[PDB]
Amino acid sequence: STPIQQLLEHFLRQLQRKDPHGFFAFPVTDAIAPGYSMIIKHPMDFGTMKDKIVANEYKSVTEFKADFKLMCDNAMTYNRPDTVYYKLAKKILHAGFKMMSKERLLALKRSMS
Ligand SMILES: COc1ccc(Br)cc1-c1nc(N)nc2[nH]cnc12
Ligand SMILES: [Br-]
Repeated sequence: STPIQQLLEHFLRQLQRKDPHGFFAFPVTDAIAPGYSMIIKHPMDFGTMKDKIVANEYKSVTEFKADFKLMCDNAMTYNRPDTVYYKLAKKILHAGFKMMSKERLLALKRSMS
């Protein structure tokens, strides 16, 4: 794997630690979540992201972070705010936005000098 793949794997591992029950580990099915495919146009989950890293499909942290954002946004769209899934998505979203912030990335870049 390349350094960018390893960095994204790092971020993904840290984010998945925030989902110990594995609700974001694989695609949400309509059996699990009635009507989901009628509401959510562009599904995403951590497993799909892992596959995209392995398939070398992300060129940048920006592209990875967009998939991560989509995953949380989907959960916060389908599910109401009082639900397990909405609250967990929000928790993960905030963790990821901090982890992959411009300031965090600048700190990493400084150390790569
Ligand atoms: C794969 O998802 C699940 C797995 C097991 C169980 Br029980 C629930 C979900 C799930 N349910 C809903 N309503 N919204 C989600 N957003 C992300 N996960 C989910
Ligand atoms: Br719930």
